[PDB]
Amino acid sequence: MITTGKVWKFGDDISTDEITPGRYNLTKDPKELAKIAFIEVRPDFARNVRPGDVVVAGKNFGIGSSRESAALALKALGIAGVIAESFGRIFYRNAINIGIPLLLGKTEGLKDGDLVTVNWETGEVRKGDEILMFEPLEDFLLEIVREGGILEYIRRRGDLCIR
Amino acid sequence: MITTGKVWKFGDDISTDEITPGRYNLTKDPKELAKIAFIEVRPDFARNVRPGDVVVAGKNFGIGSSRESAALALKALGIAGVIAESFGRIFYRNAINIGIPLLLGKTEGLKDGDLVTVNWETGEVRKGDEILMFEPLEDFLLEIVREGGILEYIRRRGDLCI
Repeated sequence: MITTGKVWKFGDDISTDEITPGRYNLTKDPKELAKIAFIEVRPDFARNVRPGDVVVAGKNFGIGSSRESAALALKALGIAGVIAESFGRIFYRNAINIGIPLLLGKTEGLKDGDLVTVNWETGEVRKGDEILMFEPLEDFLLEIVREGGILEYIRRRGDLCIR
Repeated sequence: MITTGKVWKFGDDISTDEITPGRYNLTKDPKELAKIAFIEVRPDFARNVRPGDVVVAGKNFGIGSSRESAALALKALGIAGVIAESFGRIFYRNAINIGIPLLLGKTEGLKDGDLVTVNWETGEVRKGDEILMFEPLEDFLLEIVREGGILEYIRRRGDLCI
């Protein structure tokens, strides 16, 4: 999976509460959630993000409460995936479950507004004439993302239909 | 004249009618045209294009109707320019007059979604660390484009005497 998009850059310790602050008390509605992703920390994000854009962050991206609405909001917006130095355990989980690709590594070389082409399988990020390498998700996880999330994964496989 | 953006690739014989359907020119608002650019052939283009992006096509880009709306729509969207193997004669003229730079050359090497930095004056297109060369508009034409089209060009360079 290779995508081309704009970098939306964030600092360290972005909490899931900052991803979906006000709307979010659970209204799973992907459409609605898309309207308030990063609504306070980055008011410009929600209305200007386009499919293929990438959320890039520093350390501990997605720490905090276990609200899956954060991952849902990003998915609803067509974000290509998330690149960070490290992720909050719960968010990482929710991103995979929802079907959002993730890359791990130093993000100091990526700035807000940068245009990049990301290969989510190899972790290769092309910026201008340079290439930044990140650790991609292992194959088992890419497979879950490829199917569109863990639920879709087991639905297609048939595990969901127990009887 | 250097821009960086994403390639939106199209094939051969793209008509101006495909760029802006004939049911949309009645407007003195280029922004309105921008909203319907390639609306029927590639619906996500108008909403997803960002200034600096480039339209790349095969041969005969811009044939068909002589209406300027096609070029107007692209410029309104902030499209950096058009790179094609060949252009419809009228579109070429309209592109210049409206104020959009053009590059001529083989485009098989550029794919939809490719990120490119384009030097519209030299024809140098940088894709990653790869360099593709195209034939640019000559300086006189680039000056008209650079100034914003033939009308703005004329306004700034006197000659306002018949």
